[PDB]
Amino acid sequence: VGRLIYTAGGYFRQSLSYLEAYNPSNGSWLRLADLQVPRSGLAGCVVGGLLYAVGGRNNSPDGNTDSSALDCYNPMTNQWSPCASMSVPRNRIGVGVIDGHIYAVGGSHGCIHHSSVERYEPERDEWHLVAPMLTRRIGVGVAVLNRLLYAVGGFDGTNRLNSAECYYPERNEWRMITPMNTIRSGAGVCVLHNCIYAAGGYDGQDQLNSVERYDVETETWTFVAPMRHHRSALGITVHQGKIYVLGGYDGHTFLDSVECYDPDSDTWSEVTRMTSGRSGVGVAVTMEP
Ligand SMILES: O=C(COc1ccccc1)NC1CCCCC1
Repeated sequence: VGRLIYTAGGYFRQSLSYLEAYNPSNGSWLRLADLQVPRSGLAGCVVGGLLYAVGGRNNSPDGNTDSSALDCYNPMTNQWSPCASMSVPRNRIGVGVIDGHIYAVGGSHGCIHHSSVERYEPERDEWHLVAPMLTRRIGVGVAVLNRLLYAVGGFDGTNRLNSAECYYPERNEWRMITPMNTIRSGAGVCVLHNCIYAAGGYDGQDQLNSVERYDVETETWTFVAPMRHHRSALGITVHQGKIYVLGGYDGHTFLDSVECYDPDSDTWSEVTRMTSGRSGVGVAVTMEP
């Protein structure tokens, strides 16, 4: 009991500093302490009950600055604290957590498209580079299942990608997995039961409502019910066995829609609206303040 869906940052006209938390048990939203620096294209994650905001870019009136930052929000204090910065700025980053360690994957720095990957140790407040991916990927979706890290889709600067790869920590090695059926960058990628889901994104021509899932045993990708709304640069998380997608861009509107996927019925429903439409958020779940 008591867990909220936290959304940090995002983009609407400029990068945003908002931190807001949704309570699925009562439909309420809380506005919490703003990020110290506005950021879009970031990722969120949780370790030890603390919320982390990783990477991104500050698109502001005065400039566009890619972020190497890691910042930590403690729901007990409603305060953000800086942590050690990454080796490199990473906008349009993907993040996953393995056994209490944060992996920062890919992303962009100016015209540079990273294949590099680094790992944060919260107790030591240190980052260290690990093996790079086999592919340069920005707008990459990342998720962790069974202590293996998956990097899904993205953009290498020339083509959006249907490819995906898996990192095996004990060997510090990446291997390609079966590619998705659809090219996607800026998809929401998460884990639910024994599958990696890729929802939405941009294929180079259109924002997508399709959703497909990779079964890590059978190595297949299967489409599930599509979302009601096409969206790229959406936030995603999982809570109590359901997927939540937040915001994004549909080619017309920065969406405020939050949809929820029930795997038992293979259906999506609209569960709430964010307080304002935005794309490029970071999202994670932890205890309420
Ligand atoms: O939301 C963002 C930044 O975060 C992104 C995250 C993943 C992929 C792409 C971007 N930029 C918006 C600019 C205006 C057009 C819609 C995307």
